[PDB]
Amino acid sequence: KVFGRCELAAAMKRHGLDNYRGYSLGNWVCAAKFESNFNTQATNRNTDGSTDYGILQINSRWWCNDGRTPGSRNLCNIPCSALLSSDITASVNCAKKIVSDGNGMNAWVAWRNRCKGTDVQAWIRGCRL
Ligand SMILES: [Cl-]
Ligand SMILES: [Cl-]
Ligand SMILES: [Cl-]
Ligand SMILES: [Cl-]
Ligand SMILES: [Cl-]
Ligand SMILES: [Cl-]
Ligand SMILES: [Cl-]
Ligand SMILES: [Cl-]
Ligand SMILES: [Cl-]
Ligand SMILES: [Cl-]
Ligand code: NA
Repeated sequence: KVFGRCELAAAMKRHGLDNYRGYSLGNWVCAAKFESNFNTQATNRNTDGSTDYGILQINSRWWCNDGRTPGSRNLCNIPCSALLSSDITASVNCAKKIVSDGNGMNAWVAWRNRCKGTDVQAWIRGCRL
């Protein structure tokens, strides 16, 4: 599924990401934009051989099992394919674990390089939330 911007904002709010660990909703929308272009089916291979999955590009090195990432953990205890669903529940629940792991949203490279330090409220402007 390719989400609309406000559609995704509302789904993320319903799932409790607004101000989760202090990160306002616009941070999460901004991250999703630059990670996946709001597309739940997005996949991208990393240099290390791991793959990133879904709307928040969650990595198979640490977080999900894709059967082809040696020496990898599965700390969200999920198959990586579950992160491609039109239902973002698995992605959100796994993201809550990631952001709680010590480095906040710096775990998402695109957030650090494209969203951090910017006016992230712009990403939810206009949305009925
Ligand atoms: Cl929308
Ligand atoms: Cl957009
Ligand atoms: Cl914030
Ligand atoms: Cl915001
Ligand atoms: Cl497997
Ligand atoms: Cl694996
Ligand atoms: Cl393969
Ligand atoms: Cl694991
Ligand atoms: Cl959902
Ligand atoms: Cl933090
Ligand atoms: Na893994």
